[PDB]
Amino acid sequence: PMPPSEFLDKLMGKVSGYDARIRPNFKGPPVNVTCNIFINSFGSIAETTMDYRVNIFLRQQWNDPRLAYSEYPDDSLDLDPSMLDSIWKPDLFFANEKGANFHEVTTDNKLLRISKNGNVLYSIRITLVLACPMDLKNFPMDVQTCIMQLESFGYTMNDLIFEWDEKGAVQVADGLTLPQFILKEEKDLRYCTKHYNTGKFTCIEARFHLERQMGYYLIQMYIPSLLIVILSWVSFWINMDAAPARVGLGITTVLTMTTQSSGSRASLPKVSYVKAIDIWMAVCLLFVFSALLEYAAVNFIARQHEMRKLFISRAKRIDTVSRVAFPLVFLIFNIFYWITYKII
Amino acid sequence: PMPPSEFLDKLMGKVSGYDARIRPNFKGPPVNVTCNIFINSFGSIAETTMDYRVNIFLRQQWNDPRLAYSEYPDDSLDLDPSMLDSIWKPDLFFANEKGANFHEVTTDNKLLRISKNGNVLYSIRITLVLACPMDLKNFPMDVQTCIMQLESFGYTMNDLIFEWDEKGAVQVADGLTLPQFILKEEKDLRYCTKHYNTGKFTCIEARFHLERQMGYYLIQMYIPSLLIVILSWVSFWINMDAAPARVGLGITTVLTMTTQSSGSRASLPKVSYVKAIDIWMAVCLLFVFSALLEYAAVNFIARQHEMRKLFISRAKRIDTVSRVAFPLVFLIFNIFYWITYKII
Amino acid sequence: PMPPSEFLDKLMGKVSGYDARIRPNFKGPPVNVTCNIFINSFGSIAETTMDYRVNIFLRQQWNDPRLAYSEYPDDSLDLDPSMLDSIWKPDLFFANEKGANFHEVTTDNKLLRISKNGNVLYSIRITLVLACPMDLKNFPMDVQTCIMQLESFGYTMNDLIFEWDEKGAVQVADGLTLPQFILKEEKDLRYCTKHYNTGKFTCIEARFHLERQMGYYLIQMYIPSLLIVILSWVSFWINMDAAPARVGLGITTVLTMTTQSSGSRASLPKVSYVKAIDIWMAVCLLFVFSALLEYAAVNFIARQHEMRKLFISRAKRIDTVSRVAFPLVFLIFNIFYWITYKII
Amino acid sequence: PMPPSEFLDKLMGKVSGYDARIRPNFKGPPVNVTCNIFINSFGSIAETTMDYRVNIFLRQQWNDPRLAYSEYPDDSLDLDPSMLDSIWKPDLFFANEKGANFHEVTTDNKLLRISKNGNVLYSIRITLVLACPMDLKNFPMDVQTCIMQLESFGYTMNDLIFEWDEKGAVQVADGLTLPQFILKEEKDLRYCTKHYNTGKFTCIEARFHLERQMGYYLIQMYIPSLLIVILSWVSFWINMDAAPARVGLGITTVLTMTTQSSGSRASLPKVSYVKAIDIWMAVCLLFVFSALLEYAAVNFIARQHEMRKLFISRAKRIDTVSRVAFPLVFLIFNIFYWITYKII
Amino acid sequence: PMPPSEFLDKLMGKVSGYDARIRPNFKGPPVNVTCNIFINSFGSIAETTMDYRVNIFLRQQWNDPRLAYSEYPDDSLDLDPSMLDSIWKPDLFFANEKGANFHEVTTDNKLLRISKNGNVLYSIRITLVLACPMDLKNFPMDVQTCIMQLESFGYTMNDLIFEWDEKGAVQVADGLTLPQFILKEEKDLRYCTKHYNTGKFTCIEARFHLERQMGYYLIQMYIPSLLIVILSWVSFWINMDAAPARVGLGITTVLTMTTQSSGSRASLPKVSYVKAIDIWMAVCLLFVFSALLEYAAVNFIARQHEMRKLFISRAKRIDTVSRVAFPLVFLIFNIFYWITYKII
Ligand SMILES: *[C@@H]1O[C@H](CO)[C@@H](O[C@@H]2O[C@H](CO)[C@@H](O)[C@H](O)[C@H]2NC(C)=O)[C@H](O)[C@H]1NC(C)=O
Ligand SMILES: *[C@@H]1O[C@H](CO)[C@@H](O[C@@H]2O[C@H](CO)[C@@H](O)[C@H](O)[C@H]2NC(C)=O)[C@H](O)[C@H]1NC(C)=O
Ligand SMILES: *[C@@H]1O[C@H](CO)[C@@H](O[C@@H]2O[C@H](CO)[C@@H](O)[C@H](O)[C@H]2NC(C)=O)[C@H](O)[C@H]1NC(C)=O
Ligand SMILES: *[C@@H]1O[C@H](CO)[C@@H](O[C@@H]2O[C@H](CO)[C@@H](O)[C@H](O)[C@H]2NC(C)=O)[C@H](O)[C@H]1NC(C)=O
Ligand SMILES: *[C@@H]1O[C@H](CO)[C@@H](O[C@@H]2O[C@H](CO)[C@@H](O)[C@H](O)[C@H]2NC(C)=O)[C@H](O)[C@H]1NC(C)=O
Repeated sequence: PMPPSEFLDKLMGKVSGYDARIRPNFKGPPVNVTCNIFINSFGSIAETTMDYRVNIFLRQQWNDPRLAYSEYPDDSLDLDPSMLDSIWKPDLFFANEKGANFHEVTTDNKLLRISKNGNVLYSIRITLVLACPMDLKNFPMDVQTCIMQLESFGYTMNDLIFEWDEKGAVQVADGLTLPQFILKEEKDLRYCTKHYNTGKFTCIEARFHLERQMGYYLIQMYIPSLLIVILSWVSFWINMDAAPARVGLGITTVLTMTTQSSGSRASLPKVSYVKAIDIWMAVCLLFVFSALLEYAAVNFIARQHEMRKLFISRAKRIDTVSRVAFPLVFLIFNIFYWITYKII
Repeated sequence: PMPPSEFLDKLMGKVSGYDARIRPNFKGPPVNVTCNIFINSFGSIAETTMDYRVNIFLRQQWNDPRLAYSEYPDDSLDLDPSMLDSIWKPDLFFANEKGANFHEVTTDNKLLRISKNGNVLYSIRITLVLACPMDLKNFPMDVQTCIMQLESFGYTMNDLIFEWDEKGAVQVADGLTLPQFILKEEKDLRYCTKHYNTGKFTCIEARFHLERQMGYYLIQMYIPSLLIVILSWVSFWINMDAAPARVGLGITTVLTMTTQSSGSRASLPKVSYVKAIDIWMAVCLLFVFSALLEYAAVNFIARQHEMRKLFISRAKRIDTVSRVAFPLVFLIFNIFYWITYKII
Repeated sequence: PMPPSEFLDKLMGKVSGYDARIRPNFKGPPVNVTCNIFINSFGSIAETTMDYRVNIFLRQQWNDPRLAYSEYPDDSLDLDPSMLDSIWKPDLFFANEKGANFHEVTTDNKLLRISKNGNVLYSIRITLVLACPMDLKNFPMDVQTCIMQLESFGYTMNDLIFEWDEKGAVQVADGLTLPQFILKEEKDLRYCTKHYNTGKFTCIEARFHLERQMGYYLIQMYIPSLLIVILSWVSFWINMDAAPARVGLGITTVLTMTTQSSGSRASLPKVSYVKAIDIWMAVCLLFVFSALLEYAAVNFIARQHEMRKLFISRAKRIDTVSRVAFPLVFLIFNIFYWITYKII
Repeated sequence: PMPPSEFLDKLMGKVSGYDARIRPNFKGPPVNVTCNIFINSFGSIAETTMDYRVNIFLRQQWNDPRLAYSEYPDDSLDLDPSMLDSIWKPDLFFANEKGANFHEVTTDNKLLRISKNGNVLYSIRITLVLACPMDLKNFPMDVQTCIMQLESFGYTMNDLIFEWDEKGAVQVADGLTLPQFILKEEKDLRYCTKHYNTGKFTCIEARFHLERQMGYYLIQMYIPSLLIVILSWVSFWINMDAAPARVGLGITTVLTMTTQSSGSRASLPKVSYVKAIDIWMAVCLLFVFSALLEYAAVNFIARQHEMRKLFISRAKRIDTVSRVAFPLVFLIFNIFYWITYKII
Repeated sequence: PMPPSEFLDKLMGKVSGYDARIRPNFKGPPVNVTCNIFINSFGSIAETTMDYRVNIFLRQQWNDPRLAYSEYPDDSLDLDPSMLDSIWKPDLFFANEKGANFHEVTTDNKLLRISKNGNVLYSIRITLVLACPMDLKNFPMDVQTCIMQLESFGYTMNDLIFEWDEKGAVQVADGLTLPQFILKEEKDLRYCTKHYNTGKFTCIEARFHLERQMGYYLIQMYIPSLLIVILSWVSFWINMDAAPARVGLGITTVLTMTTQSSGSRASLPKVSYVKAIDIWMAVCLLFVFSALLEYAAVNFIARQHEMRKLFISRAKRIDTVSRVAFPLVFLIFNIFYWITYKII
């Protein structure tokens, strides 16, 4: 028999009246395209830009009854990617593209095969830089949901309908891990049907849940800010007459916490609302700012001028309380802080 | 009947004399193109570069009387995006492009449909990086107006006229929020008709008002600069004989305010005029620079050599005034500062 | 009559012998192309990279006597930008391109029209990233001259000659302002004719003068460096017996000036020669380095061991002179500094 | 005889029935493509992005029995790179591309030659930016394995099989050195055969082992952090009555180690787990944080109020122990640290 | 006579049997291509990336005896750049490309002319980003040699041979200066013939010597590090009883030298070996680290407890020696340092 590249020329030629500009089942029911993706790579989730780069295999399946054959004996005909400009393909796009491209190295990374009953599989490799909004109300303790949605650009709902297939609509590669996040196994698959002044267009989307990793932000921000608070607590065990010792400790710790807070938001969007790392670096700034205000009460009362042995005993009393009080208030703040951002 | 891709070949072929290089109503009245956009994405408003990236759907509508049909029974004919190089389309462009591109993934994201009376809708997806000048005279308290304008490149006013449509000339997507800005709902739609030595060309434009968000700049700059001013005020409650205590406080606060002011303009254009954050960081620098000049008056008068008990009582007098004076002057500055940048 | 797109096919076809590979007036006098540009955008003048991005309209006018018509009644024929590959156009390029591109969004932004006597106007929109050398001998006080030059790549001087037109050879858009510079209205238009081993080629160029803005560099560098010098002057009003007060002031100011000088050259090319901001940050470093060397003369003479009451009166004498001397030397330096970089 | 470009037209023409859309040995055994690469350049191994750029020559060899010739006398026919779109080539791609491109300057950098028995060599130049996961559990002491894998996109295992050749499957250029790494000479060549819902596809891969260089991280991080620990040890040789001397040393060293640790992770991914440089900068932070806690035990016991001469002799005892103890504990930590990250 | 674009069609047509896929002198001696470049721009020499961007005119000359003409009277025929796909051109490429592109603005910047004896000149404009390894053993005092090499991709040595022409093989533009380097006038022109498993291929290369500029690195690094060493020398002129004065000077200078050394390698590759700026910043760190170890010997001996007047006179002796010793050791280090990196 004649080879499949020549048999498939007679199935697309001027004979038999095939036209690549006309959808299947024309002037009839709409075209039911069923889709699933395969995430090869994932990551580079920039939070200033609020986008993320992904690398997928987009598989599409529809039924073209004009491509049904019975003369050729075998069961599938792979169409060459040079000849893909000659059959009908759906005009899928991404409603949050922000730039995308094809992979064309050593061959156009495209694939198409046609069954005997006209079922057409069409798999392509796409790199996307998808946009997603970042809710950062509790920034190291959040679950970021970044989505991707697949619309039709030119065919309306009465012509072309997208669906996810019921057999694994999103697969993920095996060794796909992320440096800052983890990807939860449940993926929300729902509809996102759009309405414009043109018509109404089909849309399907898939949610991805990205829980962060606590372990990085503990090392850089939570633990060193917790040591500077303890570094202000050793002022109370220093003699009151050593005036540049207790002041010189209180000067430096209250201005390194300003440095630790200025570097806390170096790689973030400039959001207006206050986030959970900002309510840590402000309360921890409040303890080291009050550790120098304690000595301003010591140095004012102990300099009052028996009137001498009274106020020195009173300024001794404010130091015996503050050695017990300030680690007790910082301890009950950590109880109210970490429980609040674990219950949420 | 014959399918619409073959009917529309007879409407564009050598028969009937259609030519894609000739405007409609040729040697007659000009072509009235009516336009509206649909902002999908918005943002990445860089202020050093003074540009902003947007992602729109550009819809254009005109009337080509050579495309009026009556034989084919239905009411609209979608032209395939491979065959868009064969009818007349307006040569719209953006007068402040700074780079732009099309979206061509899985299909050229283009759309065209023709009514029975020759009305041609033409919608395309464009990514723009539009230039806009930044007026930063009151930088955290400003309303930035960045525009976009749509000109004709080759047809003059007596051939082609752009208009906004009266039914929603700029729509914005539903969940379109910005991290640093808010987009006001009123959009100024006016004309921008250009005059060159070639001819005069049509132009329409749309203003977008971007009020900022106060909440970010309070956390990073206004509040920590306000604490260092209070950190210089606790010098007055420290004994005068503790010379490295009052000097060592005044040294450090006056040089961290130089650090807080150098980081205040890290992500800005290098504008010449003074802005509202620069008149904050200079007056707040003036208080901490005068808090060390106060002790230079203390340490000079208290070292004069009853002549002993006189000048110590005089140097005590300058400290009792300055504990009341300096928070009173900083309080009446905040009244004159925030009212001035709220009335404007 | 037949429409202009069909009339102009007969003027470019195989009939009448038109050939797009042959210059006008062939085997005769050279082709006189007259040019002018129109600067839409200007800026992003990077000084590390030593380049600047511009966005122009390049208009070219020449006379092709093979395009003279008299049958068609009207006076200009706009050629469609799809058909621009069929007439002769000059091979202009930029001798300092460093990358450039066309604008092709919604139409190739090109324009061509032909008069009855064969005059051909040809306007295109180009984005350029032009290279220019930066003379930075007096860096905030300089006038940077960055040019652009327009050569012929394949035709020599005996075939093709470029000229500027005498009627406004460089226009600038109305609202074109720069954040760091101002553009002077006089533009030097001169010839730049090149000689190679191939032949000699035509060239025209245009100089642009970019005077800077003083106001930015005063706020970030000149004023805060001037306050740290005054911050070292308050050491002389502090008692000599307060040894960590006068030393602790002199330590910190001499090492923040090293920080202010290291940040003074953060966004600059690594030029070898010394510039006017470097001779400011070195003399201002010399005052704060001598303010601690003054106390090293105080603390050595006042510790000599009537021999006691003599050297204390001598160390008092070196402080009464230096309270008058050091602001007097810094005042006469500012006279010699700002006059030198105003006369130049 | 006729020249080889005309002889090879008769071997690819409509005569003899050659078709570039049909694999060799069709309806028979699969195609055995044998491959080897040649690494020209290597490097720019970004660790935040977790990728690396490489520049290779990809050679492929297969046997097409339809290209066997015997009339033409010579032994190889170089096909011109303009005519490479007319014979069958394998659809190899890289499963971890992350962007790639061809080299097309002065000629498409492609090469193909055909032997008399139909052996087809096909060498091309490709630039790849390959993705690889970074295991950073022991960050300056690790061996990073970054791979590259070569799959088939459209042909399954029963049609096309990739193999490495047994004669030097990966060559490396002679002067190919790396700034941060060394490339080990043994390269693991194994199979990576993929299974999808489409079919099963061939895959071969090559592992590259990149041992780092110790010498950079010693200079920037290990040695200066080791000097600040010694800088805290000289507190014990300073008198106890010099209260701003021993405190003022302990303040500054414990907050420069926070600076040295914040800069230790400036160019890294934000991994959660703790790495070997993080357990250095935390133990070295523990010594300088305990060097100030030692004086808090000195300044509390020496201020107790023979009761005077007792506790001063006891506070002398805690200083004689700590001059021997703290360099002894830091010495036995370096034994347990460097042996642990040398045995692994 | 017929015009040259039509005469040259008969010299490339199906008549006369010209074929653009066959080299000149086929089945004969190899093709002797002679080459020379013309450097327009040079620079952006990134040292982290270890590459440099250049902009050249690549001229190639060979002899095609099939292009010899005698009927047409004139002496050169310029081929239009649209018709360059129809004659034979060498497949030159760059063995260290790392990305390159053509210049195609307003015309493809290409040029070809044919003499009567068949000599073909072919000049094109190319932008290259060429890779070169950086030897940084003596980093501010080095001569960097970065090369560029021009190979053949498809023709072996028995088919095509590259040569430099003997008349100025590398010209440089007149005003071509560099911000960080100077380009020496002698350029080493040698052969680089490659051997692969395919065949042996021709190669020619050109070395460029880039001596740096000393003047930048003196201002930022050598001079401010030399002032901090002098800033530690003024400790010896301060009284021994002023304990926070001599310690507080020694604390700050030894930790700003760590800052000056951390910023010394901010824009460098992470090389393992020690370089000449690293042996400066380590010896200068050794002087300021020993200036605080000197007072640790003072404060231990002067606190020993005639036994009182003995050790104070001994601690006075260690200060009289160190005022002479430490500037004498730093002076003889500068003799051994600058002579060593001037003799090399
Ligand atoms: C595409 O999918 C939908 C859902 O299966 C089909 O639409 C329905 O099909 C059934 C039976 O054919 C009808 O009873 C319904 O009236 C149809 N409409 C709705 C809204 O449910 C449709 O037939 C499918 N089209 C093709 C070509 O397969
Ligand atoms: C395009 O729009 C303008 C405005 O509607 C039209 O120009 C005017 O049309 C009316 C009636 O046709 C005339 O009375 C005016 O003299 C026209 N000119 C001006 C300046 O107002 C124009 O007719 C429209 N052209 C088309 C093809 O619709
Ligand atoms: C192009 O411009 C130049 C200058 O106008 C012309 O060259 C001169 O033309 C005049 C009169 O035609 C002659 O007297 C001169 O001898 C010409 N040469 C020089 C060097 O001055 C030239 O004619 C113009 N060519 C065209 C086609 O317009
Ligand atoms: C491609 O490679 C494989 C391995 O050499 C070949 O497959 C085997 O070939 C031998 C002999 O031809 C048979 O005994 C085996 O049954 C084959 N299959 C397996 C799984 O081992 C194959 O013949 C080669 N094909 C070509 C065209 O060379
Ligand atoms: C290309 O260049 C080389 C060197 O000039 C030529 O090769 C030699 O040419 C001379 C005389 O023609 C012979 O004596 C030698 O035997 C040749 N080979 C060698 C290795 O020296 C060659 O002829 C030139 N080819 C062309 C077409 O000009």
